[PDB]
Amino acid sequence: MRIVINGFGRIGRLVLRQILKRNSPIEVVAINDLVAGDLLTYLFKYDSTHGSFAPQATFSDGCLVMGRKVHFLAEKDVQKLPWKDLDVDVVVESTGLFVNRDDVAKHLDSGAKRVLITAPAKGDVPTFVMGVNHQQFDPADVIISNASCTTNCLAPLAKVLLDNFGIEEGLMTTVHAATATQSVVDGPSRKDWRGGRGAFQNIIPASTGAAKAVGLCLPELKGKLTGMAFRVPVADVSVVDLTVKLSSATTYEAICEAVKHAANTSMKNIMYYTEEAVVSSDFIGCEYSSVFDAQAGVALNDRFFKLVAWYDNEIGYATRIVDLLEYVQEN
Amino acid sequence: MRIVINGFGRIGRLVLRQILKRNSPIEVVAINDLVAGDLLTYLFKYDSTHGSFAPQATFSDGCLVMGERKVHFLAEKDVQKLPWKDLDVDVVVESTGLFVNRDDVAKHLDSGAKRVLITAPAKGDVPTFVMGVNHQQFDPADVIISNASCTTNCLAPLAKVLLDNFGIEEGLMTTVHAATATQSVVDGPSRKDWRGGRGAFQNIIPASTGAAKAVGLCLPELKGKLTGMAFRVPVADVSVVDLTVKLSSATTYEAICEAVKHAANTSMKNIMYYTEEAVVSSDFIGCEYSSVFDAQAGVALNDRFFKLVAWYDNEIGYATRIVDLLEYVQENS
Amino acid sequence: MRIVINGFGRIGRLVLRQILKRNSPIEVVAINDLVAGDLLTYLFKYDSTHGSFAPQATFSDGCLVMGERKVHFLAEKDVQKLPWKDLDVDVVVESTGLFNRDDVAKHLDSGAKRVLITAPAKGDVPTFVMGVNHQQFDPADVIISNASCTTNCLAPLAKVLLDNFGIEEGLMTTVHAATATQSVVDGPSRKDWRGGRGAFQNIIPASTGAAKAVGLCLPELKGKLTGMAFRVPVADVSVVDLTVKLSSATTYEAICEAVKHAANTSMKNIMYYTEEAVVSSDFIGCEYSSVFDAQAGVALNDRFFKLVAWYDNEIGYATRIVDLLEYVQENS
Amino acid sequence: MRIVINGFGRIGRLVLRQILKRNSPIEVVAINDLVAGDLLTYLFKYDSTHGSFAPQATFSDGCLVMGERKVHFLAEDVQKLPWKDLDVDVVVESTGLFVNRDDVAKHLDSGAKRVLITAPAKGDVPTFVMGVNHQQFDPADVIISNASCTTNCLAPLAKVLLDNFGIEEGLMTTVHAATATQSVVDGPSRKDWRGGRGAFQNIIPASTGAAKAVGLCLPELKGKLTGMAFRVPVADVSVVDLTVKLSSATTYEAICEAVKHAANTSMKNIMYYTEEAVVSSDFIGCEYSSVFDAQAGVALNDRFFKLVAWYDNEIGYATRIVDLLEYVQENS
Ligand SMILES: NC(=O)c1ccc[n+]([C@@H]2O[C@H](COP(=O)([O-])OP(=O)(O)OC[C@H]3O[C@@H](n4cnc5c(N)ncnc54)[C@H](O)[C@@H]3O)[C@@H](O)[C@H]2O)c1
Ligand SMILES: NC(=O)c1ccc[n+]([C@@H]2O[C@H](COP(=O)([O-])OP(=O)(O)OC[C@H]3O[C@@H](n4cnc5c(N)ncnc54)[C@H](O)[C@@H]3O)[C@@H](O)[C@H]2O)c1
Ligand SMILES: NC(=O)c1ccc[n+]([C@@H]2O[C@H](COP(=O)([O-])OP(=O)(O)OC[C@H]3O[C@@H](n4cnc5c(N)ncnc54)[C@H](O)[C@@H]3O)[C@@H](O)[C@H]2O)c1
Repeated sequence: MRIVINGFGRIGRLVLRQILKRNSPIEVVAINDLVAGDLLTYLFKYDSTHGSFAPQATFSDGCLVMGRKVHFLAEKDVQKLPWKDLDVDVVVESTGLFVNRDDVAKHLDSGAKRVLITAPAKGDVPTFVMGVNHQQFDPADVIISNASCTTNCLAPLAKVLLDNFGIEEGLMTTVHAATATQSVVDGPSRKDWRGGRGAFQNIIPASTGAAKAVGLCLPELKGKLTGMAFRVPVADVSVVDLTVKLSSATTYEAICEAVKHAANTSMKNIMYYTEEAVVSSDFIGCEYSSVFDAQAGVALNDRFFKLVAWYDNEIGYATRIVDLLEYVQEN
Repeated sequence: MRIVINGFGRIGRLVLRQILKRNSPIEVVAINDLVAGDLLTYLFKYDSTHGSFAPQATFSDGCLVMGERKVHFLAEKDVQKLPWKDLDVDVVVESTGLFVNRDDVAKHLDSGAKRVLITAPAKGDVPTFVMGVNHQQFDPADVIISNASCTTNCLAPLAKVLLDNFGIEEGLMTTVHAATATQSVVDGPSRKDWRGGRGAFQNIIPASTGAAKAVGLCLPELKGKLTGMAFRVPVADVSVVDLTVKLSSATTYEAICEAVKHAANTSMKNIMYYTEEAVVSSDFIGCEYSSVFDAQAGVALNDRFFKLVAWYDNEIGYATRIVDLLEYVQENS
Repeated sequence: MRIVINGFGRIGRLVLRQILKRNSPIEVVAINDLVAGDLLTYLFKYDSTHGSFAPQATFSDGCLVMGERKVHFLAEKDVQKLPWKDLDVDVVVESTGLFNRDDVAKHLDSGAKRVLITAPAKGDVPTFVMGVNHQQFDPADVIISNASCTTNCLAPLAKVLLDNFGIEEGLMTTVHAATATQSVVDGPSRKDWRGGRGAFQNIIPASTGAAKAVGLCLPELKGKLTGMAFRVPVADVSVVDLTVKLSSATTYEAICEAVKHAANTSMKNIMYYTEEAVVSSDFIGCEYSSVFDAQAGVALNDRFFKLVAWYDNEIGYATRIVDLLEYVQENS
Repeated sequence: MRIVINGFGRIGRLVLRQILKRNSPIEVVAINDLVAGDLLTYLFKYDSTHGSFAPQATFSDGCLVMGERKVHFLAEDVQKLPWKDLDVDVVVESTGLFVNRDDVAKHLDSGAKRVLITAPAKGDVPTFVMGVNHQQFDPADVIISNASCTTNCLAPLAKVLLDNFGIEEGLMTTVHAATATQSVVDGPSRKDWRGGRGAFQNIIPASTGAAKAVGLCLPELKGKLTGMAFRVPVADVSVVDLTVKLSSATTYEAICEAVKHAANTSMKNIMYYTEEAVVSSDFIGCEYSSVFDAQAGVALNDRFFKLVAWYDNEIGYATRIVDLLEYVQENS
């Protein structure tokens, strides 16, 4: 399977890393970004959050060399990308700028067979969450979205609850790590004023569509969930706090058993169940979409619960991108 | 009224700061801590969070000298050895964080204090008060009282406004809370909450809180109707309450905003504040309100299920409430 | 004096703040930035580091409105379309961090009387530091530089040392607060790879010209100083660590006395002298260029010393910008 | 060799981690600390800085059980520690409380053969730095010190410089990660007022004796070095900034070549040499004592240089403790 990575940021680089951390047919043929390949190679090899990687990797003549040679490109506009000539099966669209189906289809015009957007999409782009609705994928879907890190944490938990107890209504908060859209010192962020305030000085409220996005993958939950976020000063790992009213009376123990059973069966490699006294740093490098924290949750009564689920918003999501690439593509 | 401050920490020092900032008639006779007065004076004058204060203050002859105020320093870890009889102490501000059971705190009364105000939730038959919510329930017979927690002081005024206007069926609260002195700079042991010892500025840290049940203490109509939890995160001050509430009456988000705004203009004056600005935690450093409703941050699922957001400076807002409660006790005992 | 502010970032906003905190005869007539005025007004009023300011300020009628002060917001990217002629602009405060004298002269082409660059300049730009060489300013200098925060901290101390003891050689480190050029998580920084690594996860080495730049305002020190920086996870306040070999034998105590006397006299309101157990947060809002930390320094012998001087790299520098503006207004 | 760990903090736990990581013949027979063993086991298995370790490890019957390793947990006053019953060859003294020789000798009174203090000591305690002077260890040395993290970073660099060029004088700064002596919010620290100010809000000046301890390990350098520290808001990894006046003229490149050569030969596994654009987080888990940062340093002239060397003050130091224990095991 021949892929390119457009946008070599946190997600693009860690997608490459996670590809290298498994046995996979994926062939990464090119990387496109706005800076030179020697700097991109440096950022791939040295990671403040996830530590060093690929010590033998080198840059030479615009190629990332690992044994594997990946072309580096630095071409601002899609019409100029050589996807036909590179025989590209999938573009990993990870710049964070192209979420419109019109902007992203220009990857297909320049010769790519499929595009995977590493973010919520604008418009009705088919959106998949592994372990929740990925079996709805149709080969005719030439532009697809892997949703957000937060939706990938919430949707599996919501599915377990829907399948065992029913959901009447839910309101989610994610206490979320700082991300590249934020600023080191107070600065302007036109489309999110709060998001420009100093990222490590502040708890910063943010809007999020991740809870509503669960209705895209679990149609029964459309209109039944919404939420918000607080951005906080950690560099990685986030947590979903789901306040949910269930459709039937249950106990906290029954919820734990339902989640533990799903993690052992239908949610294997997607959800994990823990009773340990965990904190955010314990999930750095965690590849699960959703880690249910049994000790942290609380029950008000037999229908009203507050549940806690962790996610490495960088590595868990990058791993899911790779899982979706392997699932959708042929050969 | 003659008070002493036992434990000259974040809360003890900022209680003194707020006493001085309103030129209060309270007499701070003595300060007790585990270290000498020169170091304590240094900490009172220089504050990483709230800036320098009282530049003319000096440590002199074992006292803190600030104008006409001269406060004796003590360094006696044992409550049974404190000279409260000899100092004619009306109220001990108990802010060490070590004495939480009512019988531990009563030791101050054995050593000669007339009354104790614990700057924290207490266990046992301790009345717990929140200014603007139930403080007029104070009785001169209450010789040991609690000002609850910072979080309870943020949630209870909001909970009262909702109860009075719409009714509350059930509520589940989270507080995203600043790191505090119970935490550690690097991974270390915390006997009562293992997670709480993990490096404070490396982690989002789940924690238990009793603030939701305590609202049921201040507002008996809400007994059994609220619970919640906390996440400690890497900021040095200011915290936020995230209240997911099912109301008894159908309403709109805008009507909730108007109810809070009206309360902040009337029955909750100086306790709750209402904003529509694009605020972040640092905007509340030095904020003296108990609860600042963040109108733009909240979300509505439907006409009865809402997520409401309220900020609090867990240091300065709470310290200001301590001074408010002290002056109230002074006027009603 | 009629000024405009080009670039409303940390420096631009805090220069406006300091002008207003000292209710100065400088008249601020316009702000140019490529962000809308409602957001810029928000950032001016709410500051994570320095607290809220000007609560009565509003964005209204395309202006920043504060009492009788009304400031036009502009969003003009080409320096020739700037209406400095019609606005009768005496000084452009150039604080974008993007503008090499050839580019900056175009402000005068569009009608401004003089330009003040809030950073080190390349080319034939006079460089001034208040309290060290700001009297070299000549009305014929239509483009001038206020140097860097770090140069404004090091040069006053260096002048006191040169005048009392002489300097043979010095090597400086500044342990510097994070700045807007840095990144929240690992990202690319073309001319400074380390500078793109997560700002609050790392101690980050950086190059600095501040020490060599001290030779501009103190020619006696040309070739005698260099240095480097470590960027660390604080949002503001930085500290100079100067290892210096002096030209005569002295004691640490005598160095403290030279600095204290200068802070009481020729360096008044420029340098400050403390013996308190200070830490960086104690200088948030500090307006001095350089605060000598008497307790922190060490002496190896009678000629070789390590001296420590603090500076609020935001507020101290902004205050020096305002001071230089007022000096330029009184002698122009 | 049978050892116990007194004080199961950052150093104590990571010493145990490094023993297990290299499947070492050292036998850890007991751990003493002031908290229960299930909490200590949790802290050993989950580490915010260095990640999880020993997933199969468990607390059982008052012991830490890891395979065949069964480590007694104690929670005890040095007077009643059961070193006689445990047949203890070495106490790893890692509490940070016992630094003077007579306090530490109470370990020998309670039955231990030898004590290794994981800190600079007070009194006639021989101090060793692996790769610098550890072969001076004598079996008669029943109380020894491994110096500090900082000394283990500075001394190898200083030895390379001394052997190749000579050192006339040096002033060192370490920009140091926050440690367990510091506080989350402003609190009292009797022996260091600045050290109690909020650790992640501040750059915090601190005293250090590491430069003078290098004179202990390299007597040729006694009196020629001193220095200071800044504590800054990172949870691990520190850097030495050494301003040095060498006795012979050289070039920066020749310094780089001398260090690179030492790292390949006499300092193998002690010093590392890099030319990469590194930042502090790149050294989390680094086991070397001193990592020379070739790109970061600067030269004023052919005798006066600023050299930069990194160290994981937790893991590098812990690894050196294990190295010294194995050396003592082979020479006692
Ligand atoms: N970081 C997370 O936790 C996370 C989680 C889930 C989803 N995502 C999504 O992944 C996407 C990328 O996020 P990120 O965290 O990697 O951000 P990032 O800023 O780290 O990465 C973006 C990269 O793309 C490059 N780029 C920008 N414009 C470009 C262009 N025109 N052409 C090519 N390259 C360009 C940037 O220089 C940068 O290297 C976003 O859409 C984000 O919403 C991120
Ligand atoms: N920080 C907040 O946000 C906050 C808010 C509300 C309530 N409180 C509560 O107030 C109390 C104090 O909290 P803090 O944050 O100020 O803690 P702190 O650690 O800052 O202050 C405690 C002080 O007590 C001193 N002390 C300890 N043992 C002592 C003893 N035996 N005798 C005398 N002094 C002693 C310590 O040296 C320290 O100065 C706790 O009960 C805490 O729960 C704190
Ligand atoms: N952290 C570093 O970077 C570093 C580096 C080199 C050397 N050191 C030195 O190593 C020593 C330990 O430092 P640390 O960082 O591990 O500190 P720490 O605080 O993390 O560890 C000390 C441990 O000892 C325990 N303890 C306290 N009093 C005790 C007693 N009387 N009996 C038994 N156990 C007791 C504490 O509960 C704690 O777990 C200190 O001398 C320190 O200077 C630290």
